[PDB]
Amino acid sequence: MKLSQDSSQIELLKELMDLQKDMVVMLLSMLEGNVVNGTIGKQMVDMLVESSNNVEMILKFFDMFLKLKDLTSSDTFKEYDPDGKGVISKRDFHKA
Repeated sequence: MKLSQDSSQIELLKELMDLQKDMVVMLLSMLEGNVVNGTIGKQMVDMLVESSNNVEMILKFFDMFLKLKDLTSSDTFKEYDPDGKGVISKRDFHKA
């Protein structure tokens, strides 16, 4: 949330997202031999409920940025201003 409010840190944001992807694939590799009542699943749901707030925030972030690929270029925004490269006055974007 902090690195996205301003520019000149897109590299830091990209490196942070890469580290997060590596962390999530690491903690996902812990469940490749899972059982329906294994201890690793209990430990993982425990560490999830102990940090429900932060994971809820990142889920809201991912949902907000995934509900944008389709909400723009499906109905109206793709034909609002058809000039060429994406040009928007930032006021029609708000209402769109």
